[PDB]
Amino acid sequence: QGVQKIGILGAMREEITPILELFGVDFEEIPLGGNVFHKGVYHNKEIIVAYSKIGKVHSTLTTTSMILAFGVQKVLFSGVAGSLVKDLKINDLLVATQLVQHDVDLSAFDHPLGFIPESAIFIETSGSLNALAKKIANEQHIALKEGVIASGDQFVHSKERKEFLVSEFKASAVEMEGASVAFVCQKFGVPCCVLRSISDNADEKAGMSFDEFLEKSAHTSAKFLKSMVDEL
Amino acid sequence: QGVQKIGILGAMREEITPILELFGVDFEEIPLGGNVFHKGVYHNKEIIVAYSKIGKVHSTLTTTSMILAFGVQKVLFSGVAGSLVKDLKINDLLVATQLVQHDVDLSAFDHPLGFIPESAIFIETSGSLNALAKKIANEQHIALKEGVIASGDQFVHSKERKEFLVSEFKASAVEMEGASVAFVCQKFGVPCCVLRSISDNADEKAGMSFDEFLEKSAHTSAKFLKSMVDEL
Ligand SMILES: Nc1ncnc2c(CN3C[C@H](CSCCCc4cn(Cc5ccccc5)nn4)[C@@H](O)C3)c[nH]c12
Ligand SMILES: Nc1ncnc2c(CN3C[C@H](CSCCCc4cn(Cc5ccccc5)nn4)[C@@H](O)C3)c[nH]c12
Repeated sequence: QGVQKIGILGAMREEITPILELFGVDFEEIPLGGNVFHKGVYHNKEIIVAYSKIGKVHSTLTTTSMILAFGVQKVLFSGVAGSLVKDLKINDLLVATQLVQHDVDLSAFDHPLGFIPESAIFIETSGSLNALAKKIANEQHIALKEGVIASGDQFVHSKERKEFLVSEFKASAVEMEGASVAFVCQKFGVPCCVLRSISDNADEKAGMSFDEFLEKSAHTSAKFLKSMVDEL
Repeated sequence: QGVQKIGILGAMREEITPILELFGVDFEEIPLGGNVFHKGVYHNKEIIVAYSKIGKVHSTLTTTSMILAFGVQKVLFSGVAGSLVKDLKINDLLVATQLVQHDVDLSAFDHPLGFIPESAIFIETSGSLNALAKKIANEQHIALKEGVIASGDQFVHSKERKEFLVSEFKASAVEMEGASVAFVCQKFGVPCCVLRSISDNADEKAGMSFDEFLEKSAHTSAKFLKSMVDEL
């Protein structure tokens, strides 16, 4: 066969700190393109862990580097997100079934919001990996929700923008990287799963909530991602 | 030494059509990551030409592929842009001295607009290449302006947004790819030059102006880019 190569991504250092700790193996640090890639071996799999830095351009770059420079065959994203829906509470886990770039606007040419020519509004993630997540969550009695994640280059902290994301895209959560990660994976034909744990409610108090819950929510997502890797 | 490898990028097919025609050499078409790369030889240089598709994620991906998969040592971008200033008229050429992602908003954490932690508001391009552009333009009696280009994932078509770009960033032109291209190049240590020819005034009539002038403005930029490659 060959050794399975798995890319594991967060956006912030804080999102990968628990990943590195939970896997508990020795990592070689490899610098490339302004990122540091942590390369280790775990259960007949080569794991490549990195944080991209915040936002769409950073995450697009890092995902592309993982695929081209490190030859990863799957990409799993773990991090935190803002909730857009009452039933997604602080610390809850969501797997993204589709993602959208919510800040894309070519409406001057009568395109729907989120749409770019030669692409699509919604980007799909891996059905087989999302099925695995649901199977594991049910076995461990973990509430795992699934839904649309909206990604953009703004930290959302207003009722008005939240309501737009729900009305326009039927999104359940908001972040700044998932859509770009999933997009790159789609372009290269690489299976992708995007996991997020809720850190805030994307409202006027979101900054304070985020600062309070980043560590715990990052750990929650990281722990679940590790449980998926254990089944690959 | 080794043969010099030069990446040449546009955002739309229409921006690279004149590039391919003007170089007038045979190109091998190579598919990778949802892009088609046109690889040819020109004056002891290997030229790799592609259009990224529109926007920040597309252009980030394609630039990263050029660098990692095709080993380019310089990246020259050619295309069209909206003017933000009275002295930049339809068809005029601008070289970007710095670029900004104008739609980035982490103001909830008291960051200035355009700023992301572990990055900067303004991304620099290559002084040596920008000096070459100015030298050539002066020899050929071509008006070449220089200034800040703002990039975002929206087509700008309003007085209100234009004025924001000028007030916030002192930008001279607006487009959807330059900042992401220049950013990737900065992260990999690859010299970058971003050239744009004006297609519209980024106002309420911008869509109609763009459709009218895309071909001519794309050609103007392409011709100038070729004149730079002739001096590399
Ligand atoms: N309501 C919401 N809207 C949009 N996205 C989210 C997220 C998910 N993440 C989280 C992250 C948001 S931006 C965080 C910026 C944090 C920060 C950190 N520093 C200081 C600093 C600077 C450089 C290096 C290290 C720290 N200054 N600002 C960004 O990566 C997106 C969760 N809730 C969201
Ligand atoms: N005022 C302005 N604001 C922002 N950017 C600009 C630009 C520069 N370019 C140009 C380009 C803008 S988006 C163009 C979309 C054109 C289009 C083309 N099609 C049909 C189509 C679909 C698929 C494949 C081919 C054609 N539907 N829409 C995008 O690449 C940015 C010039 N003026 C600007």
